[PDB]
Amino acid sequence: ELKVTQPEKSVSVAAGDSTVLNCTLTSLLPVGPIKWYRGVGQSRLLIYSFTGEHFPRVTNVSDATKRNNMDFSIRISNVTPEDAGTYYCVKFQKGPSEPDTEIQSGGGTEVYVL
Repeated sequence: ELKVTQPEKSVSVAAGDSTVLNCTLTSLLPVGPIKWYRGVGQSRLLIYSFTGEHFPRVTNVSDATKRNNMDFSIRISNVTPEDAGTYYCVKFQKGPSEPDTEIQSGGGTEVYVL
């Protein structure tokens, strides 16, 4: 079962402090990007992309850098008031052609800047 897990909570951070937003997956299949968004709607802002392999042209290449291969956490350094909002870690399938197709999402983590 593919699930994307983010902590269910609110982190409150002073402007200028940093925070890490956690996201883990139960599977790396099917292949495709994990992208982070802030906010709501079709114009949700893209924040960070774990793009990964050039699939399906390549099907056998993976990231060899992680402490844990199911982790997709991001660090927001020196948070600003503009960074307040709910962040979503979203899993896509990289199909034959673009755009990528969303298939799963975490439930969101709120950042409140004090």
